Amino acid sequence: KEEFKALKTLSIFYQAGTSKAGNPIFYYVARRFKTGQINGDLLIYHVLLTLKPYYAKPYEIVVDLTHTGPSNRFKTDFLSKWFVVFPGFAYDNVSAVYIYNCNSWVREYTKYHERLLTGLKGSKRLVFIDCPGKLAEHIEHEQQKLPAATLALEEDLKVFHNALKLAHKDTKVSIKVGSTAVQVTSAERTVLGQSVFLNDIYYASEIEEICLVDENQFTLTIANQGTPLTFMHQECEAIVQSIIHIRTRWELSQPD
Repeated sequence: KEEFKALKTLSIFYQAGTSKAGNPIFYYVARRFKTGQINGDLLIYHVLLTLKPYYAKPYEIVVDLTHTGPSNRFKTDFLSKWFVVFPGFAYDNVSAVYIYNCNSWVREYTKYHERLLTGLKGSKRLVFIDCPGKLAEHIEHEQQKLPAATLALEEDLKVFHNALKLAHKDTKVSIKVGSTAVQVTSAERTVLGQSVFLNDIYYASEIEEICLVDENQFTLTIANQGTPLTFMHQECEAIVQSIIHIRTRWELSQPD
């Protein structure tokens, strides 16, 4: 009852705009679903009663994966339930799924649940959006309705190119520093059979420690991630300085 009118207040799923192919567009905002907090069935039902008036005709989905992590995951039994709850034609009438800000965790999630996602592998309907600009090749600018919090991450960025993320295998990344977050963008990585740019987002609020190792290397300790991220770049001094600045700004602003 009253607990269901609450999901519509969360707006994890909302209609907004029309594509350049003349179809209604729907947004799923992954980070707004917290597993264990909302009844899965409720969310699904809300998505159904949102698509009901439209899913007989063609339509498009924008999946905003910005900052999606474990806390936003679909549990195994919930995941598979998504592929059976709808009428067969509702699945068929999706002409495009635009995937925005896919990240390392979702990629891992994709490989862990390889079995249930097999049909999505190499599917032509999944369009991973390289950067915020390429969404226009499918949706008029004035038509784009990503959450404002997603769009905020795209402005006044200090960009450090050609950094190296140190791991079993070192990976080439860009490190971008914005006023509220660090974004670590990776070169083509495989997700569900496609090559895609990943964008890992670390808000100032979750950056627990920053440590300069060498003049060429530093670490970030991220809240609830155990193992520090390690980067290499010739301008580490400056990267670290700008991240400290952002963390400090977040700190000074906290109520008490």
